[PDB]
Amino acid sequence: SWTYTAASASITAPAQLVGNVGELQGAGSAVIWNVDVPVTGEYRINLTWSSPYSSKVNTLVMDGTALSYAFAEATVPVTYVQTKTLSAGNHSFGVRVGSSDWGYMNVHSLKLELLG
Repeated sequence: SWTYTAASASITAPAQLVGNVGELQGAGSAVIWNVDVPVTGEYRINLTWSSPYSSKVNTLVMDGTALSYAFAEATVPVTYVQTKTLSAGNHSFGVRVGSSDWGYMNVHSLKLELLG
């Protein structure tokens, strides 16, 4: 498990990197993380965010996949666990918000744990 600092990612407006925390604000934002998969194994996607509201409609960008999900009422460093089999080579990670999946939260860091 590693904490992929959002500052090393691409803070696309309305996204804004503040204090090493990429916080998106409404559709159009995209906190894209650029990293290279270490080995060939199942890495479960854990997204750390804090948006004290109720439920938003965002699209999480991981391993080049557009996994749509509603940001469950969160506030405390909550790690959205999503099991995705990662392969060796190169993979794209991040968080995108758009008309199809709008949001308004803070993107602390893209955590990647070694599931299997």
